[PDB]
Formats: sequence, C-alpha cells, structure tokens
Amino acid sequence: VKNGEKWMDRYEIDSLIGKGSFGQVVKAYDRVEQEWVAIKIIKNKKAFLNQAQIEVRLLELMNKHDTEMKYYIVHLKRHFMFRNHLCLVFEMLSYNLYDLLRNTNFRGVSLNLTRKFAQQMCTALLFLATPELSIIHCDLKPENILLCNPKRSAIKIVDFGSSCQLGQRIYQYIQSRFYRSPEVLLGMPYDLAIDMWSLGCILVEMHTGEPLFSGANEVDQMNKIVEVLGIPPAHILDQAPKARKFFEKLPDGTWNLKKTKDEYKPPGTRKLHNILGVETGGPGGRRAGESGHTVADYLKFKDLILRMLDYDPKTRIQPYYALQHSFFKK
Ligand SMILES: Cc1nc2ccc(-c3cc(N)nc(N)c3)nc2n1CCOc1ccccc1
Ligand SMILES: [Cl-]
Ligand SMILES: [Cl-]
Repeated sequence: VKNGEKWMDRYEIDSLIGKGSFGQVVKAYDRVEQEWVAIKIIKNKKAFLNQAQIEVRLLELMNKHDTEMKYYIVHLKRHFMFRNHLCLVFEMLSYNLYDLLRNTNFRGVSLNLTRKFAQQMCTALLFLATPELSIIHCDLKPENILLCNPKRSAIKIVDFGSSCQLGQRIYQYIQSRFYRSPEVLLGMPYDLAIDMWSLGCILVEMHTGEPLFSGANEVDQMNKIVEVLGIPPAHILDQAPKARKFFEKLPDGTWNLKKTKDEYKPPGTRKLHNILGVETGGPGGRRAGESGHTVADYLKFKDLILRMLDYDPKTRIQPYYALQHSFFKK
C-alpha cells in the first residue's frame, strides 16, 4: 500500500504506523473530518476478515454505551470494505507502554505514573464488565496500551482481535504468553478475570521494567508463576483439564510440580516484595529516597497486585473493587 494513495475521495494514506498477523495500520488524512486517522487494514484472507468482523461487532457494541468509562478504549470511528480488505478507522493515538519502558532502558516508571495507568486500566476493565457488554480482551499487554498524546499519561486499550463476549469463546489458547492467566494455561473455561491477571503482570513490569513472568513456553511460564505464588489450590487443579501438564496429584489429594532436568526457586519463595523492592528502596534499590515511593505506598501496591494475581478467578479482585483499593486513595 503506497505512501500517497487516495481512497473513496476521502482518505489519503501517509505512512505505515503498525503491522500485525491481522494485516497493517496506516496514518491517513480523512478529508471529510479534516483530521488524521489510524486505518486498520485487514488482509483479504477469510480467517482475519472473520475475526475482524467480530472485532467490529464488539467495538460497535461498546459505542452504543455512553458512560464516563467508555473513553479508555480506542474509539472506532467507522469501518468499510475497500479493494477486498475490511478497514477499521480509529482516532490517531501515540506510542505504546512497551516503547515507554524501552525509553527508560527497562528501569521502569515511577509508582505515581504506574498508579495513573492502573486507575485508567481498571476503569476500562470495569466498563467491559457492564453485563450487556461482558467483553474479555484476551490480549492485554504493554504493546496493546497506547498513550493518547506523547506529552501526557492518558492511555487507551487497542486490538480487540482476540476479544470475545462471555459465552462466545472460540479458542482455548488465548492471551500473550507472559500475560496468560493460570486458568488459560490449565485449559479451563475463562472469564473477564483473565484480563485482571494480565493487568497485574503489566503493572509490575511497568514499575520494574522487566516482565513479571517471562516463560519461554507454557511449562516455563507456569513454573515462573509458581516460584512467586506457590502451588495453585487443589480445588482448581482437580477441575483443570491440563493440571497434569505442570503438576502431579498425591495419595492424600495434594499437588506438586512435575520436575525435569535441573533450576527454579522453590514454590512461593520468589517473593513479590523483593521483586518490587518494598523495604529495599524499590526495583534494584533504584528508588531509595525518591518521594511517592514510601514503604506504605509500596505495600498498598503489593496488596493490590496480589489481589489481581489470585489463582482462583472467582475470588480474584474484580475492577470496581480494584478502584476502591487504598492504593488509589489520595
Ligand atoms: C499510532 C496509532 N494510533 C492507533 C489507533 C488505533 C490502533 C489500533 C491498532 C490495532 N491493532 N487494533 C486496534 N483496534 C486499533 N493503533 C494505532 N496506532 C499504532 C498502531 O500500532 C499497533 C499495531 C498493532 C497492534 C497495536 C498497535
Ligand atoms: Cl513485552
Ligand atoms: Cl490471543
């Protein structure tokens, strides 16, 4: 697609903004609205078109709901078919939270900026949980959270290409590996709670600069999670189709790890407080004496993250109750 093309006496293509398995995203001048827009151009392959039609349906469903929470998700302006490609037109946004970490040389941002991100992210999750929506994103990661403006800390969620409503699930293998919830690793039916799991993983990474759980495979992934949060509850592993991919049951109805060729820190011993550096002056001690990073501030953040990383998705912290947490009290 050329960097001067004109479409439908309406759009002038400027540049490639983004690429994907879905196709590509281009910067285009909308001659009617007289503004720049982002156009998501889907490949003319049955598979991407079908999944993108679902994304359009979910996006248009959200547009029909006027609240104070709807403006944390990229607004879909419109869509059309051109040259046999489904085209989604969005408001222009800026760079993503991963690029923001890259720009800190992976040293992380302040707890204060982390809090501002958490609050927006939790308000978006609350909006998707409105019963008549009930949309699971299924691919929350730093790369799918964009700054509205390179000067500001306003963010919006993008990419509803993996998203499904509750009880419209298609795939068992969903979510980006590092952000994949245990329920989805364990091959169990997933909720809106898998996004809260992902959000917890992201918020830590935003502050430390490194992914909380960077598995090289599903097995590696679950082992890195168990290092921090210990063995999942028996009641969960008993109902889990793929419990025996990672764990083994014992005479007395208790569970342990399947082992292979040696090494990980033993279950629950890689403590989040050390990962966060609560009482050691933040991540790698780099925040020693910096304001808004009091041990009290860090402990509230630690408490909220462990509510987002509950193994049980039925007791894992839902969004309204994450906005009530002391970590957000000024
Ligand atoms: C700069 C900019 N404005 C945007 C507005 C919307 C979207 C946008 C992108 C996608 N995949 N899905 C939706 N629903 C909206 N992406 C924008 N980008 C950067 C584009 O890069 C990407 C590419 C792939 C994934 C994420 C960001
Ligand atoms: Cl990443
Ligand atoms: Cl996915």
